This record gives sequence, structure tokens and C-alpha cells, in this order.
Amino acid sequence: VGSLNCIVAVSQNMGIGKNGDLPWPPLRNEFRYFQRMTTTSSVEGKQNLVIMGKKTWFSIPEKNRPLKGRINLVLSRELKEPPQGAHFLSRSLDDALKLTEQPELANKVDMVWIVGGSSVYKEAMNHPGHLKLFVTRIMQDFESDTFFPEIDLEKYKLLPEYPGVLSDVQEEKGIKYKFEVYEKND
Ligand SMILES: NC(=O)C1=CN([C@@H]2O[C@H](COP(=O)(O)OP(=O)(O)OC[C@H]3O[C@@H](n4cnc5c(N)ncnc54)[C@H](OP(=O)(O)O)[C@@H]3O)[C@@H](O)[C@H]2O)C=CC1
Ligand SMILES: Nc1nc(N)c2nc(CNc3ccc(C(=O)N[C@@H](CCCNC(=O)c4ccccc4C(=O)O)C(=O)O)cc3)cnc2n1
Repeated sequence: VGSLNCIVAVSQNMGIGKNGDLPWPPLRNEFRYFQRMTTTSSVEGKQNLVIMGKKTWFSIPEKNRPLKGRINLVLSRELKEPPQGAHFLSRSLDDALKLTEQPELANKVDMVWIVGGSSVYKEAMNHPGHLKLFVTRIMQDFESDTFFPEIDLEKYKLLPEYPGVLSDVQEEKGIKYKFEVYEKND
């Protein structure tokens, strides 16, 4: 279909979260991009699937829930039913994908995106396969409580250029960030 894409925004300090929210002021072009990648499908007829954790689902305003133009999928080991507005519940990343394969998720599912969080990016990586890491490098410190799982990066390729990805350092709201994409076929 599509390959395990991971999409994360990192602060220099390796922070991704802080009290169920973002280590930084919301940055709208970074949001538009995020929207861009995860929704956008070439196969016709098919949606992308975004796999996300309990605390990530919840950070996202009710208002944009479930994310417009993507099958929303939630990972929790505690709810019984999936959070409202949210399309599936899956106790673990191995079954999230089994489901894809399952009967109706089959013809529909085009790519699958890992929006996070921590143990989800944690399950991801540690998979043998075609994984591309879409990394947004917020080039500032923000005190955060939740962090990026570190990637043995001698095992990834840093593509200099990616299809539709800005390659020069971007500056919104006095903040400065840059996009890099990583690969691995292990
Ligand atoms: N800035 C960015 O790019 C990103 C920021 N964020 C932010 O970072 C923080 C997210 O907090 P974090 O603790 O990472 O929480 P997550 O939202 O990733 O947690 C999802 C919940 O789901 C469960 N879960 C997670 N991984 C798995 C798994 N592999 N199998 C089953 N259940 C799983 C855990 O809950 P249970 O007890 O249900 O198992 C966890 O509580 C918030 O600040 C959020 O806004 C998140 C993603 C990207
Ligand atoms: N790289 C990258 N990777 C990630 N995994 C990632 N994860 C998060 C996780 N926490 C959230 C919180 C909110 C939303 C959300 O709300 N989602 C909308 C975006 C619409 C844009 N909304 C705006 O910011 C906005 C608001 C008003 C006017 C203009 C805009 C705009 O985007 O220009 C959508 O459809 O995807 C998503 C994730 C945050 N940042 C990330 N960055």
C-alpha cells in the first residue's frame, strides 16, 4: 500500500509534549503541512489511516475530531470502546495493521501515518520494513515532560530532498524549524 510513515515535530531538546499538549505555541504552517501529508492520497477511492495514542487524540480539539479526510485510529489499553468521533480502537500496533489487512480496511486503506505518541513511535521503528520518518525540527528549547524515543540513526538515510518537502529552514512566529525525512529498509 503505503509505507509506515512516522510524522513527529521535535524541539531541539527532543520534546514532543507537555501536559497533554504541545511543547510550543501552535505553529500554523507546520499544522497545514501536517494536514498535507497525512490526508493527501494519490490512490483514488482510498483514505490514509493515522494511528494515534490516547493522549494525542485528546490534545486535538474536539472540533477537528475525527481528523478530516483520514481514517482515525486510536490505541489504548484502557478504554473499552473507542473514544467518540474516533473510528477504531486497537489495543496494540501489531493489531492496528492486522485490521488494515482485515476485510473492509483492505480496499480503502492507502497509507498509514504514525502521528504518535511515544510508545507508538516506540512500537513503529522496531519493525523490519519500509519506514520513513517525517521529522519536523523545532530549533529551540521548550520545557516538555514527553520526549522523542531516540532512533539509532546510523540505521537511517537522511534524504537530502523529499517530494514536497521544504528543504530550507522555515520561520513562523519568531520560531525557526526545518523538515528532514529519514529512511530505513531493515
Ligand atoms: N508535537 C508532536 O509532533 C506530537 C506531539 N504529541 C503530544 O505529546 C504528548 C503525547 O503524550 P504521550 O504520553 O506520548 O501519549 P500518547 O498520546 O502517544 O498515548 C496514547 C495513549 O495510548 C496508549 N498507547 C500508546 N502507545 C500504545 C501502544 N503501542 N499500544 C497500546 N496503547 C498505546 C497509552 O495509553 P493506554 O493507557 O490507553 O494504553 C498512551 O496513553 C502530548 O503532549 C501530545 O500533544 C503527540 C504526538 C506528536
Ligand atoms: N509534524 C508534526 N507531526 C505530528 N505528529 C504532530 N502531531 C501533533 C499532535 N498534536 C496535535 C494537535 C492538533 C492537531 C490538529 O488539530 N490537526 C489538524 C491540523 C489543522 C491545522 N490547524 C491550524 O493550526 C490552523 C488554525 C487556524 C488557522 C490556520 C491553521 C493552519 O493550519 O494554517 C489536521 O487536520 O491535521 C494535530 C496534532 C502536533 N503537531 C505535529 N506536527
